Amino acid sequence: SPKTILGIEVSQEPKKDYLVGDSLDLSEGRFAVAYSNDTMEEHSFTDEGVEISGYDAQKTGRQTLTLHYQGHEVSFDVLVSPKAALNDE
Repeated sequence: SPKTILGIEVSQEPKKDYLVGDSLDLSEGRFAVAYSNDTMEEHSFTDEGVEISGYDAQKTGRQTLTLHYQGHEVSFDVLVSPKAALNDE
């Protein structure tokens, strides 16, 4: 049988931190969806169900963000910083 969802739960935390030449990379912005087959799935900045408005990818630095999904809206802030050393791959 097909696997679809029904109920949605907001589980995104404030962060939105991007490094120079790194572009977007939201990880705290994840949502938890409950399926009808008794299963839950979590993903950050993966699903295309949430649209962000106000964030300028062509210019970051203390920019406002507003995510809208279905009928809910959440506000957040983004801060861009210079890439650091020692990074795991």
